[PDB]
Amino acid sequence: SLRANDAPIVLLHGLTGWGREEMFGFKYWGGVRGDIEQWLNDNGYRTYTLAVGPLSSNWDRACEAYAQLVGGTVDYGAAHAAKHGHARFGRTYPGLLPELKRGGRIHIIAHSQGGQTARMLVSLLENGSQEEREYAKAHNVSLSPLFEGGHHFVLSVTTIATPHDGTTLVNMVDFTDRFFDLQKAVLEAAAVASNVPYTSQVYDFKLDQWGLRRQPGESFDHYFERLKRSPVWTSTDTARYDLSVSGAEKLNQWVQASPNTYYLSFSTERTYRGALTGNHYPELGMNAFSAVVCAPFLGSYRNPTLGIDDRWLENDGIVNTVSMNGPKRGSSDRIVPYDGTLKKGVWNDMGTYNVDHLEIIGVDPNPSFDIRAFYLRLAEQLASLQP
Ligand SMILES: [Ca+2]
Ligand SMILES: [Cl-]
Ligand SMILES: [Zn+2]
Repeated sequence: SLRANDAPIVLLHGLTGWGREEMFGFKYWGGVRGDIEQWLNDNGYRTYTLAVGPLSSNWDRACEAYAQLVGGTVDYGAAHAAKHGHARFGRTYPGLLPELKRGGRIHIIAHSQGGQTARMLVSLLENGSQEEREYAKAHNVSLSPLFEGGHHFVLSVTTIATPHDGTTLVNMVDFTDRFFDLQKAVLEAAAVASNVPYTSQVYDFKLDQWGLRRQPGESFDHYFERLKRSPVWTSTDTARYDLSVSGAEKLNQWVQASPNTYYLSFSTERTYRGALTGNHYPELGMNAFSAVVCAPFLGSYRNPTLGIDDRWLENDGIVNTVSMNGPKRGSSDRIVPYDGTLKKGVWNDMGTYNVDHLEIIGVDPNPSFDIRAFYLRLAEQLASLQP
């Protein structure tokens, strides 16, 4: 399809993720398969990578992504910061694309929870935040342009394996310990040990606002035990909260599709239905951690109070497949099956792929998945969008 726009692509990770200089260079986008950003750039699609708080709320992540893009100091909003008890200002970025302030735009390819973040950034650009605008006036303090509303710089958003309606994984027993074991599993995939007090940061959780950071002589094992007992895990201003079925619904209540942006969604599944009671089980090849620790539960959990039933059993090892085509719980967004033409202001359901949560980004191997072809095709589709 003929390129219809020149907007660069911006990669955005989920509940795990780090920058290109982190993890000794092991890329979140590509993992053991390679470097996706490089593949796209070498193929004529200008691409950049964002790095935000993996365990932080989508709100914090959107403010971080905003500053990373246009440049400046992260501003979480005076009202938000006062309400949750963390700093109003985060770190300062030089800005990857300052031209966004003069008419330039971008496409966002987001994986996992990154899809919630991408949607929220678009929502905030378009409408800002009334609570933040009022608070600033009443307290005589400045207001980030992000909260003013009337802004727009994202032409398209593609989400991959995103828990738009949340994931039932959060309702599991010891989800807390198992979620951090997931972090440890990802560290191992990147050939990083969790019982070594690395002097270099290696994996920065970007918890500047919470005043948290791995200490000199501290291992990730020990650090994660501290994080489990910290606000980035125990408060409502967290990825943990937004990841739940409850939290994702509350998010869907205000984060709606903008009529000025094209949304594409890719779903993932890596399970088979058994013959006992119709539960789903991990297929051979699923990354070990999910197959053992997460798939079993996702494929069998049911909660009457939350409306969790049989449509939710199919999963990709981390997220329920039904939750990926677009937001539905508490959402008025419209989702339409890809018919050959991408439409604005709605979710274009691009289908379901037989790849798990980590294989889709190359963190776990899957020889049968032509990851390079997948991303080049996604880049071409975004490049085909009429501005
Ligand atoms: Ca695999
Ligand atoms: Cl600390
Ligand atoms: Zn926050």
